[PDB]
Amino acid sequence: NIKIFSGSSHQDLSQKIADRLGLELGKVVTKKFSNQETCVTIGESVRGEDVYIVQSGCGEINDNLMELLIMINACKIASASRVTAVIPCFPYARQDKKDKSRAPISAKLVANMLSVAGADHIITMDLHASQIQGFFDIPVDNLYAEPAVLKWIRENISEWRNCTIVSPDAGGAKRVTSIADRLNVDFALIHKEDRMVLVGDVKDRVAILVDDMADTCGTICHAADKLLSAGATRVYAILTHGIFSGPAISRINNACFEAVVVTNTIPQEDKMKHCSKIQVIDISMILAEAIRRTHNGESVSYLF
Amino acid sequence: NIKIFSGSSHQDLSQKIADRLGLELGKVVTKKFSNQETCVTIGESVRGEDVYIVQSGCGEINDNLMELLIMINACKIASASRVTAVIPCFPYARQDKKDKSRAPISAKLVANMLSVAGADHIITMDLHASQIQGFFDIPVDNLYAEPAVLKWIRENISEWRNCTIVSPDAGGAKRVTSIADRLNVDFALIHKERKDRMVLVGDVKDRVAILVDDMADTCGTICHAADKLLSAGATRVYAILTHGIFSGPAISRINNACFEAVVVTNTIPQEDKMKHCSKIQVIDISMILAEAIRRTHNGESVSYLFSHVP
Amino acid sequence: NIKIFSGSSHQDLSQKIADRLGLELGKVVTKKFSNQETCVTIGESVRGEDVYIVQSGCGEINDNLMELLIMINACKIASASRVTAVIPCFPYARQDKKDKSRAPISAKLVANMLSVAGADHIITMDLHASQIQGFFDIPVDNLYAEPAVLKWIRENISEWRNCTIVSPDAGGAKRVTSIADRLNVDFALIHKEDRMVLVGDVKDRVAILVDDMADTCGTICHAADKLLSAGATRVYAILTHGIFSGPAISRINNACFEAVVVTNTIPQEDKMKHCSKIQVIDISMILAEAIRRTHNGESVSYLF
Amino acid sequence: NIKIFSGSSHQDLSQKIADRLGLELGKVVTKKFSNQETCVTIGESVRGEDVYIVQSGCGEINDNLMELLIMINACKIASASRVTAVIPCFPYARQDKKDKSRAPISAKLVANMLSVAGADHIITMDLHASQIQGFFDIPVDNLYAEPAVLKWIRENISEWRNCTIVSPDAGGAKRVTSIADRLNVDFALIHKERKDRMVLVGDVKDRVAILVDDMADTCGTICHAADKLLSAGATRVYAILTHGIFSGPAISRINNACFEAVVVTNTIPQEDKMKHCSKIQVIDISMILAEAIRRTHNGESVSYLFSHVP
Amino acid sequence: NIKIFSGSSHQDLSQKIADRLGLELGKVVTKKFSNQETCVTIGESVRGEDVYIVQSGCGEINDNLMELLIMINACKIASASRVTAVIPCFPYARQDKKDKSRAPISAKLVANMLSVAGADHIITMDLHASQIQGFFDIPVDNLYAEPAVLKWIRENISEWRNCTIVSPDAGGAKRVTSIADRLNVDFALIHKEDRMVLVGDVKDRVAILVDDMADTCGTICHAADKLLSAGATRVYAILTHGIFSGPAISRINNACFEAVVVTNTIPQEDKMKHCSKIQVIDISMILAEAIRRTHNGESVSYLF
Amino acid sequence: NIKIFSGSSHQDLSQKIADRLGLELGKVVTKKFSNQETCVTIGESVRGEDVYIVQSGCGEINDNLMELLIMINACKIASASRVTAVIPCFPYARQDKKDKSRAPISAKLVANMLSVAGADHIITMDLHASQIQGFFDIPVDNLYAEPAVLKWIRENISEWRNCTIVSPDAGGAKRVTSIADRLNVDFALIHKERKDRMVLVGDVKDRVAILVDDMADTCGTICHAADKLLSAGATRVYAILTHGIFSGPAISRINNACFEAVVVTNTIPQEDKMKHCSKIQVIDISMILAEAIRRTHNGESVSYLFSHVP
Repeated sequence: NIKIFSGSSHQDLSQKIADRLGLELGKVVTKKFSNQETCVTIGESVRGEDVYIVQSGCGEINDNLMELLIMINACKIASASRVTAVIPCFPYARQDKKDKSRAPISAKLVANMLSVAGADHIITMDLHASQIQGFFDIPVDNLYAEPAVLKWIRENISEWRNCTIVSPDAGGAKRVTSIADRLNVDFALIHKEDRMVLVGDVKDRVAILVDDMADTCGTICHAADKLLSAGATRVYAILTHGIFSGPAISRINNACFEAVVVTNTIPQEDKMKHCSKIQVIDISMILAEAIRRTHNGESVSYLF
Repeated sequence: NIKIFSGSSHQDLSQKIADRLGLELGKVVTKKFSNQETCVTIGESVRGEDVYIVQSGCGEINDNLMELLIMINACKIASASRVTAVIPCFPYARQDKKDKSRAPISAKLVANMLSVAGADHIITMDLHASQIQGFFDIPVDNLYAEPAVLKWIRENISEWRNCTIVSPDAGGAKRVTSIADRLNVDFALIHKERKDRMVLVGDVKDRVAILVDDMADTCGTICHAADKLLSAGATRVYAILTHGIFSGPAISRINNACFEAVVVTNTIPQEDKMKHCSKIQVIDISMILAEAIRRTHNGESVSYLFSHVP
Repeated sequence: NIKIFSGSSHQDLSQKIADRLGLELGKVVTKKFSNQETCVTIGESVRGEDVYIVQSGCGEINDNLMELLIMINACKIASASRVTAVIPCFPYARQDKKDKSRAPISAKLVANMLSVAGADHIITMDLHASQIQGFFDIPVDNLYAEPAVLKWIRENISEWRNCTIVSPDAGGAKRVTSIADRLNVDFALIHKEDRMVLVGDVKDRVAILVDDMADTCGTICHAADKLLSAGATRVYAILTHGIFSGPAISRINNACFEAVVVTNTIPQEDKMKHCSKIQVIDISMILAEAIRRTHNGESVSYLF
Repeated sequence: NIKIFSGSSHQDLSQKIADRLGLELGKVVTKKFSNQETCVTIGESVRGEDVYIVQSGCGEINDNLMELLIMINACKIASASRVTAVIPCFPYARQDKKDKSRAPISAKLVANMLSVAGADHIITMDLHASQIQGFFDIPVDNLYAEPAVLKWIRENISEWRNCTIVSPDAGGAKRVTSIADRLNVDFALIHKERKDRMVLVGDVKDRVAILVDDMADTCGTICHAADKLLSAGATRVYAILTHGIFSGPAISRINNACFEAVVVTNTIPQEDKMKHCSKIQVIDISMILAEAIRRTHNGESVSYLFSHVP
Repeated sequence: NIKIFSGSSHQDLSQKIADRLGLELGKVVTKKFSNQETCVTIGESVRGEDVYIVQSGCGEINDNLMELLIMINACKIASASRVTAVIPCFPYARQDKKDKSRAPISAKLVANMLSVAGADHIITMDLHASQIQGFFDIPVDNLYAEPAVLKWIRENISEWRNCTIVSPDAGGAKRVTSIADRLNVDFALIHKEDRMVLVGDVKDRVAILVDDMADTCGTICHAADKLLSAGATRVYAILTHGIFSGPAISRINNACFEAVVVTNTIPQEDKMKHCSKIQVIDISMILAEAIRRTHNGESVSYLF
Repeated sequence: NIKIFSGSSHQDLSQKIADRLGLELGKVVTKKFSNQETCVTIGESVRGEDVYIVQSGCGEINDNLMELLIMINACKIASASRVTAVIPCFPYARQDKKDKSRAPISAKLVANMLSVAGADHIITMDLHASQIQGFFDIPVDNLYAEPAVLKWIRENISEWRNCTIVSPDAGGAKRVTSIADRLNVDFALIHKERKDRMVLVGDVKDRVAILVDDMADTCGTICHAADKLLSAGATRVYAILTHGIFSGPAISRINNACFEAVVVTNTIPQEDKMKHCSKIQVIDISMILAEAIRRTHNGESVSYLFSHVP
């Protein structure tokens, strides 16, 4: 009944999921033509099957998005009973408002695209905005790394009981204040005027920077600077989604980060070799369980 | 080509918007039936016209919403060329997300109902979350009162060069900072750690502190923020809200609270609330709205109003 | 699998339904904020469940309609298998045509609204117009009170065998002539020119006024007048939907109605205390059975 | 900007409507293939034009319907600015409800097919049920022949001040009463209690009786109503129908029936049926239709025609 | 669970299907009113049933199309679980492109119509164009007569091993070259300049004309001429869909066709009496099996 | 009213189309983020304008597609009166059918994505299958390079009166014949019977042979067709393609192949490929595209361009 398919060569996360469910990933022929067009074809009958497509990681987002849409379609016109897009890291999630410009609302495009391509359900993790669930008309199950982060903090930061959870920017206030609350410790916040202002006490205490995403690590590196200048004992950076493109990896080592935690919503094995302070939290049991429960009609809200 | 209609009988804002465009409100026979059903009937041809329906400030939100939808539907099947909803205060806006709960995204529902009833355009003001623009597939012009607020501050708060722009919650951070940076002043941020206390970040000592939020309902939060701000060395406290809801004990909570003044736009009618509250000052947003309609209809840039008070 | 939720505090009808099916109504937190906004949240997992929301009665129709739409939505994005709106009394059912004006077709609005909010199916009773079923694209099961009315007439009106079933207005012709037929007795009809014209024989015989709805009872009171003037022995008024707002209750006692039957599609317990000629027909076994059969794939057309 | 096209070759009404607007029918190459498939091909640019397709009275309803849809689809993908269907007689209208049965709502289906094929507007006449306007989400201008009927009565029936306007069924009650009240005359109502008799309510004694229905198909009902009316003391009987279908034995049933006259609009072509039937008189509804198109295109009030024969 | 309904009186094909599945065709009342309107009503409860409507054959295509749409609708608002339109011969399939004119794309109209009327799935045979599957958003299972044709050719044409599969027009190139390939024999092609040009060798060998459709048989008759002129030993004509309207039947006998094969996607029993060279291939086991497999969640792609 | 925007920075075709209409390309801030996400931001009001977005020839199809969609979406919510996609070469066109496989109809998907992102019109050139026009419900103007190709042949191939127009595959038959008939010359057709040989039908002996296909990607097919054609007595071989893709070893395969010349339109930028390939000649299709936009906007017949090179 249930059938798990993967996206790009990124096959690690989808393989870890298929394991926890006692399945083999479905057979698919997936490639690019010489002239850049994505070519996919399902290697088995999916008729009347509850079908999961776990988004791929070969960096190239437009390539990954299209191959996702093509698989979702492939499956829909081949009479799969239901198709869930499993997108730990929601593409274009940061382009969710105009922001006073004549810019597009790209997350609403992507959302539309996933739906018209035929997705019946979405399973994602830590949406850059909670209102992105409102971009769809189909059910979205938005998972949190929150508990997996807390566990780690407690289990890895000796002084956590008197640490400060700091946000990279002004928009992150809500996310850090919740983590500050569950732990019962101080929060603070940074804001690029440039010059970086910090509000809240971080003197003589551990300072964990929490952000949902890192991309160039420009803001997150600087943030760590400023946190030293304001006399934080040590500075950690916890990012649910670790994208680390461009100069990121070298900017990280170069910074004072005691460590930089990520989830494996994005493949990290390559960047680890080039960065020793990186550590991963496995999110495959969280996605596997959300798949098993989405299938069975059992609750998912627990995992939250 | 242009035609403006009001909802209900809270017609002040409607009529001011119409005055400023040189127009009379369109004729509407609108009443509530014995069983609470709303009735509407366009007292005039709207065939091939560019129609605007302005959302009423009566108070009863579900009544008010049904009426808006009904007039939209009324005009569409009457062959209006285009129907715009002018909803200065967006209903169910504070309901834009699931919040770890098994709860509706009421705003996306309302978004949806506005769409199917036949709206082509929306013109709203200071959406509780910008992301609500993504709840539609039609265009949305989301206006800001920021410019007006800045103008109000500059011209009424002597110390505005040395003040502190404050968020009464964690969600409102970008909004304050954005004003802070423009006036080239400091910002502070109040977080409440529920049961049942509030924590302040950012220096407010010996400064004037201005509470800025997008909307104030019962005013339980802001009153407690006026106290915490004073406790932390604030010379005095201002509260500026774009949407003046002031339901339940709000008016009481305000007359008691240590606010120097509470300012609100007229996105929701205040005239009555003022009579019981001498702290309340009112920014007139009909010049913003009218101009937005005027531009919408002509094909002129509305973006001009995002930073520049007409 | 099946789950019944209620609307407003009106909890009597939905409780009667849940009983006949051997269920407890689902847990929900339903209220109004100080500033009039409806706030609902489902108190249990509805994932993969056939979900019934029985419309509420706290008079205020826009309040009741919205809380209905919000529950239908709540349920849809929480991955309920199917959501049926159970609306004995269809809101705005009288606003189903323009009627030569620039008026809205409100029943088509509401219909659209129920569908976009996510209803998969509608179970209703005595639609003010049969063509309101054509306002949807989803299945509608429209139930009749017809048989429950006939039974009552026969069982309560000694002279029924030679009575006359009269209509309040010209539009009711079809509904009364069917009831006149099943019983094999005379029909007649009234029409406000005002002055009220009556066509058809009512001299020396019982005269039962049948209408689908009563609101102020202005037309129905007058109708009874005229029926006396034309020498009806006694005058009954049978209304499937008893709304009785405004002066209705006092207009009723004040009138010669031997009695005024209603169904309990609307709560009547409060108006009964203020009106002794009122009697109710319980429609909960009809709605309960339509729910059980809609669930099971068994026929509903019988109940008709 | 305006362009009018006809369906099939029943082009009288089409051509009269075009004459009255000062236009020639657009060029259409329309034929039926060997296997019964319909072909259409717009013999001219319609790019950015305000197109009207008038529904043909050929007779074969499914043929006729497909053709209408095809021309609509043909014009839409050809970038017509707007496509209006002018369907004087709405197909499958008598199929607007389920009627306690497991039957289709064919009218809502047709409604749906008209929509997806790309119609933006409908202009129809005397919908069997007004509620069919709720089968669309696009605008519908539903025209009445009432005004014309009133005008026909006044000027041809000497006793119209003392007559009785009759419904041949229970469904047609509002329609008669509405005419009754306007002419300030009495109304009667015939109900048939199937097997197999008819029952009359309302005095018709020593009065002229006018049967008014929206459409007459085989005329089995109306003929039996002419007899029952005469039986109940009617001086004489008129039958007025907005849609003259007259299929099967209708023409026979009519020449035999005790009608003084049978009147019908030309919403469906009668010229041929007339030759075999000298009782048939024909109200010309092309001035109504043309005016409705003319207003539609200009942005003028169509409602003017609901009570006032142009 | 499964329920098969038929279209017009054409009841042979649908009866053959219902047999192979061990079912009786569903009860339906289907007629035309005196004024040409199609009147249908389902004679049984279809609630929660997987419903198949096998398109009818009473020649009149607009009549057949509408009665199809009406049945699909009837079923949808009566709460059938799923409705599959079974359309061996897709109506208006030749009107699938503009072709440089301001002509409609009728196959896209019909496709839209089937979908809005409520079809969830389509089972068809030899679509005039494969891209007609792209006219829908619902699954389409397009079956081939290809294998049934090959079998017949091999089993009926002694010299087939050295025969030539010829196409009537230039557009048929793809269809004939595939049949030429599976058999490993020559193909050729004809094209009306009129004067008919033939490309490819047909001298001294059997020449089978393959087309998806025949209508007047004007092109197919002429084609056979030309094939004689170019010295084909014998000429067969294989048409998946045999419509044969107008002068066709007389044009066929009058031509040199050794024989003219068809499928029974259209009723042929009447034209056989008037044409002895006609032979039919039964496609009912192919449609019956596609129905049984579409129901069961078992593969259909095999049949291909 | 009219406004033209380019995608990416492959702005030659865009700029030529704009030059020919007397317009400057609209202002666009378009860049790729660090994580490969595309950004777009319309540097100017498009409110109530008739906008055209021209598809870029960068190369990376999924990048290019996302960008197009994004600009479409960007303009729609910015209240553009109408948004047209001008996609000289339609992405995923060769993916229009299932081909007996469990494969996507990528073209119908792309069709769908173009629709939901908010396109009102498409203007494309030589769709791989005409049937792709049926993947939309909006209008599509599908242009032909046939006229230009005919004009190129007539004026560069001396023997064009005696030549043979060839299809490199079975699918391309109608396309060649259509050119064959117009020039009143013969046609031939190459079929490949995969593993691994090609079979020719139609006399090419002692004639000039012109390979005509709609697109050429790696050129593996056409090179092998140049050889087979020469083998079968062709004086010499021309290859004409409307869409010059030339990826992978194409440029190599071409310099080696016995083509007298390879011709392509500039639907995809060739300037760079030319420098490495002296066989490549380039038909300029911006006069066709501009004219198509010019007509689209005015309401003039585009069909004029289907047979007549402006």
